[PDB]
Amino acid sequence: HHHHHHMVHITLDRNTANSWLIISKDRRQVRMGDTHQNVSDNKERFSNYPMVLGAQRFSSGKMYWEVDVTQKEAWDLGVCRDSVQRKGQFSLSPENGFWTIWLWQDSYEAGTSPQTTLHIQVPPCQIGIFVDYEAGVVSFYNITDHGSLIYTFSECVFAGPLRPFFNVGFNYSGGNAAPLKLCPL
Ligand SMILES: c1cnc(N2CC[C@]3(CCOC3)C2)cn1
Repeated sequence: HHHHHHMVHITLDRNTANSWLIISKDRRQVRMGDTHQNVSDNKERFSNYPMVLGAQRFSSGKMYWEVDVTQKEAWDLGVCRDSVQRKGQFSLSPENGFWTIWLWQDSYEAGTSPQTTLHIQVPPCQIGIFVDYEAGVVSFYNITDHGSLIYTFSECVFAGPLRPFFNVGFNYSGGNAAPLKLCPL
């Protein structure tokens, strides 16, 4: 992929974070805290899952960013509609306004309904996310393996502005405390 040149500087939006998340001062890293982080509730916060949005909103063009997933056991990454549900239970699917991939229980899967098995030969430590708004495309790249393709969603129904989407996963095991980190350009 020659997508690096559409690189965008993503930062995380505190106000959208689940109340247990800790976002770094530079708004480039997020991790699960061991408790509620002493913030007020608001209608933007994801209530049920350890999720947060990027601050940036995209309605046109080509955008690319990279995320470090080193030493995590569970996560989900991609993009979503600005209008996604925040409260209660829901599945990560294009029908619900999410275009994502995840790691769960030693398997990589695309967030389709039902989910799709991914075939990755080299477990990734950094993931590249590429959005082509006009083309209706969201693609995922394995930065650890020379930028090899992981998955492409096509014919996407964005149906409004898009936001970068992050889920650090729960830490029931004690093995998933590590952060998600936005990588430098
Ligand atoms: C079915 C449905 N959803 C699944 N996941 C949602 C995202 C995780 C990774 C982070 O925590 C949860 C996996 C897995 N199987």
